[PDB]
Amino acid sequence: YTRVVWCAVGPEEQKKCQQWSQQSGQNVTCATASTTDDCIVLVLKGEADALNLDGGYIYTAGKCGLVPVLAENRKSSKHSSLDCVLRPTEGYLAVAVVKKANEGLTWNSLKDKKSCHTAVDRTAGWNIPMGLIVNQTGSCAFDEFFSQSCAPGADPKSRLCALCAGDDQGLDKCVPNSKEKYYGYTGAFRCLAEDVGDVAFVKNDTVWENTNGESTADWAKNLKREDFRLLCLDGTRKPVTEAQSCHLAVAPNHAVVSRSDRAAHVEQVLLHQQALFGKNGKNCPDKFCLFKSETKNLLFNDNTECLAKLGGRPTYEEYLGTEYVTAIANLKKCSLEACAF
Ligand SMILES: *[C@@H]1O[C@H](CO)[C@@H](O[C@@H]2O[C@H](CO)[C@@H](O[C@@H]3O[C@H](CO)[C@@H](O[C@@H]4O[C@H](CO)[C@@H](O[C@H]5O[C@H](CO)[C@@H](O[C@@H]6O[C@H](CO)[C@@H](O)[C@H](O)[C@@H]6O)[C@H](O)[C@@H]5O)[C@H](O)[C@@H]4O)[C@H](O)[C@@H]3O)[C@H](O)[C@H]2NC(C)=O)[C@H](O)[C@H]1NC(C)=O
Ligand SMILES: *[C@@H]1O[C@H](CO)[C@@H](O[C@@H]2O[C@H](CO)[C@@H](O[C@H]3O[C@H](CO[C@H]4O[C@H](CO)[C@@H](O)[C@H](O)[C@@H]4O)[C@@H](O[C@@H]4O[C@H](CO)[C@@H](O)[C@H](O)[C@@H]4O)[C@H](O)[C@@H]3O)[C@H](O)[C@H]2NC(C)=O)[C@H](O)[C@H]1NC(C)=O
Ligand SMILES: *[C@@H]1O[C@H](CO)[C@@H](O[C@@H]2O[C@H](CO)[C@@H](O)[C@H](O)[C@H]2NC(C)=O)[C@H](O)[C@H]1NC(C)=O
Ligand SMILES: OC[C@H]1O[C@H](O)[C@H](O)[C@@H](O)[C@@H]1O
Ligand SMILES: [Fe+3]
Ligand SMILES: [Zn+2]
Ligand SMILES: [Zn+2]
Repeated sequence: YTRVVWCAVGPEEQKKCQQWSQQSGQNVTCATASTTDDCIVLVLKGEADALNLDGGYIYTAGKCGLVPVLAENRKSSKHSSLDCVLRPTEGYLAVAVVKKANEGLTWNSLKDKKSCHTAVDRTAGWNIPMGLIVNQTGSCAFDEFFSQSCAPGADPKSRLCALCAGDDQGLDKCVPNSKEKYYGYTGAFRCLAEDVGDVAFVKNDTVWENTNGESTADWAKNLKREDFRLLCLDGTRKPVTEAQSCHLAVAPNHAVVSRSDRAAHVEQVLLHQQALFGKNGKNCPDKFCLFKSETKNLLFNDNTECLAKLGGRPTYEEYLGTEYVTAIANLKKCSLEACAF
């Protein structure tokens, strides 16, 4: 009945889950997979219960029957009275970021540049930006637009993996899990910060979180915001402060998914679990925090205040919204009702 097998992607996430599992008295247990796609398979098979997922993977998962349960919620300034759990989710701002010194570089001079993506099939990293780029260009040749990239999940032998580093040993080049140096929001941003790339497709929170002494991490301590710039679709360039008026799209929050025959029970264990290890949780600061991993967004983005109830008991199409659901479907014409397993 009341035991949840969570699916960790990669070895860094397995160690946070094991610790979570240590402190939960087996209320949560951990399966492990190499890539998000594999984890979705494990949950389909019933060998794992649930996992937190970027909107891009939620669309894959959805075609395969999986259902969103709870969603991540960050610090908000509208909806002050409402408790985090009952508070509506705001989404997040996909942005294209560049280095200020890289003068001249505009959304209209991206062709043949170098790019940093979070991973293939994710929202801010891949689907919005590449979606705009296929539309604007009239061609599915997205593999020929940037000269070199790090798009974790693309063919290791391809130009789309050229700029990825792999792990400390140089192994696992381009793998779509935290072992890649330039995987996910932080890695894609680092990718630009180290001047490995000309542009990084991350979200707004990422720039702020890793700049102005916020990360303390070796590669990020000396980073200042004012050395960065966003690329608007109006061909302009703005400071990281004008995010609301210079973004590519608003992205539906990452959410936990499960099989629907389990959602009721996944939902219950987790609400309890967060009362214990969440932002103001009984045993967070002292013993263990579910929502902290030191700029590494492991299992959950470090900016999650809490996971929140959904309300409108929404399906996956409704959760992602008809706007975004069309964006992906158009883009998948390039690579029409499926379940890719
Ligand atoms: C892109 O992503 C960035 C990073 O994620 C994000 O920046 C982050 O924003 C959040 C909030 O959205 C910041 O957190 C906040 O920081 C402050 C200061 O350290 C914290 O302290 C205060 O918290 C108060 C309690 O919530 C807050 O009250 C708020 O509510 C009151 C009343 O409801 C209201 O206050 C107003 O004050 C007026 C002046 O006297 C007064 O006349 C008026 O009547 C009014 O009541 C405001 O609504 C207020 O927001 C205080 O205002 C303080 O904020 C606070 O708890 C919270 O922790 C993050 O620090 C920040 N990240 C970084 C790295 O700085 C960007 O904003 C994102 N960009 C976009 C476009 O979304
Ligand atoms: C890449 O490029 C493709 C090709 O253009 C693009 O796909 C297209 O996206 C469009 C926008 O997302 C789609 O148009 C949509 O809007 C209409 C209108 O409905 C909306 O407007 C009304 C009034 O303003 C609102 O009240 C309503 O809430 C909607 O927001 C949609 O169809 C409408 O449906 C309503 C139902 O209430 C009817 O009453 C209307 O008469 C009308 O039929 C439509 O379903 C779209 O959501 C367009 O459909 C879509 N084209 C194709 C072939 O799929 C991608 O979005 C681009 N991608 C990226 C990344 O930009
Ligand atoms: C594992 O989960 C169970 C279910 O919530 C917890 O046992 C309940 O905990 C609450 C709070 O202590 C009690 O009020 C209930 O009486 C307990 N029993 C039930 C309802 O079965 C337990 O606390 C969790 N264990 C850990 C270590 O997190
Ligand atoms: O406008 C963006 C919105 O898109 C979707 O409906 C999401 O479910 C919601 O979190 C987000 O606020
Ligand atoms: Fe995302
Ligand atoms: Zn907008
Ligand atoms: Zn509905």
